[PDB]
Amino acid sequence: NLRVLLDTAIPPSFCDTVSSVLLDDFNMVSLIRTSPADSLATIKQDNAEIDIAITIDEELKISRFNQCVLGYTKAFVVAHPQHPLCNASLHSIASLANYRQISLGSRSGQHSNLLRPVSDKVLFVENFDDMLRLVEAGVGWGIAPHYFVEERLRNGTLAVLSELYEPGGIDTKVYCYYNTALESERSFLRFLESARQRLREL
Amino acid sequence: RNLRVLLDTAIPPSFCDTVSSVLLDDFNMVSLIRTSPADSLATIKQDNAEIDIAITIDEELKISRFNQCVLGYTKAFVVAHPQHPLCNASLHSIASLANYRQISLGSRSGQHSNLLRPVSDKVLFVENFDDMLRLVEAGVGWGIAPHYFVEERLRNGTLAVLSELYEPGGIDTKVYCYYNTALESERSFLRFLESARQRLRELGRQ
Ligand SMILES: Nc1cc(NCc2ccc(F)cc2)cc(C(F)(F)F)n1
Ligand SMILES: Nc1cc(NCc2ccc(F)cc2)cc(C(F)(F)F)n1
Repeated sequence: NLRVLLDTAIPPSFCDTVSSVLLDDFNMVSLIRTSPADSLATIKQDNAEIDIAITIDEELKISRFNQCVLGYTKAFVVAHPQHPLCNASLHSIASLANYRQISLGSRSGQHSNLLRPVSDKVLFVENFDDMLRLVEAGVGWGIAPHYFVEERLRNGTLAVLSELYEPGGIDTKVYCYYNTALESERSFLRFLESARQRLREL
Repeated sequence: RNLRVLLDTAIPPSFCDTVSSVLLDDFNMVSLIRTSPADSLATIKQDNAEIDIAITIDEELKISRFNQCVLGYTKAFVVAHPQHPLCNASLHSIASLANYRQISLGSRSGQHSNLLRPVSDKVLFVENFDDMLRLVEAGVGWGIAPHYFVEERLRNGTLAVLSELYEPGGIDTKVYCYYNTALESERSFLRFLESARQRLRELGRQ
């Protein structure tokens, strides 16, 4: 009955708030997980037929889809603890362009201004697991969700560079692209109010 | 030592004052310049400007002599005359605004950041927010204004809000602090961030 997309930047607990509420208001609900780079691309395929998409990727004026914001989530710039930029007593973002970045997506296929790699030296990866596997190996630095790096930080396995730029992580809007048709449905509005309220708690 | 600072007209006054008190504490001399967010970044790009810090909502990465950080947040509303067509629609979307005229900031000539770029094809520009609301209240169109600038006109029913579906309670907008690269290695600048940020957080709670 309903098909929903959540990118891998949405913390898992939110994928839970979406499930419980939609299943309450609809008969059948389908869930798909994709990288934030592949989120908007997936819903644009005519054969996809995806009704809702919850992602951080920004892109205004999408056919058949309207946009709104559900809340926020945090993301950190991370690098191997012994990475050079960690040891730099003073941290800056202007300098990161000079080091290799482990980013998402592919070279072919445009990246939104949000996920576009900053560095000239870039190494792409399919998911967040592969990014950290290389970053922990000191290959480079990357931008990951809070929940995806919460443990590796607690255990000193990984460092943070974003504390000067935005302490406590870098707030990222969480957009909800909803098929324009759903706008006239009492069930959908009930989903937003609840989904947003639950998302605030974090 | 001497500091010259720019704050755009989207920064609420309590936000501006909170920044002022901290700069005067950590620096000897401080000067303030106020501009619309559309002209904020443009002003510091002029070499003759000689502006050391610029606090604005405008986005632009890779600025010469300037680095960027986040200082805090502020709220913004889409507003229109209460009897505006879109008001009668109990539920609004952003795809529909493109067909109505927008009262925006900036100039017609001169590139617009992706943030402040007007959304509608029919647009009418204004230099400051006062002129924007003057036209919006006259029903000429809709606009994007800071929370503090329209809080009064909303309480008095003089003006309506269209953004409650998009982002209830206002549209959170990051407030960046563009700082001359030189300040990065100055103990005064770091104390200013640490203090200004802490005070702005406590303030945001209130
Ligand atoms: N590329 C990217 C950007 C994100 N936020 C915007 C941002 C841009 C620059 C910066 F330094 C920090 C954050 C979040 C993620 C994700 F991994 F969390 F999904 N990735
Ligand atoms: N143009 C503009 C954009 C702002 N935020 C980005 C944004 C864009 C669309 C939207 F619906 C909500 C927010 C804030 C302001 C200001 F007046 F508050 F400064 N102006």
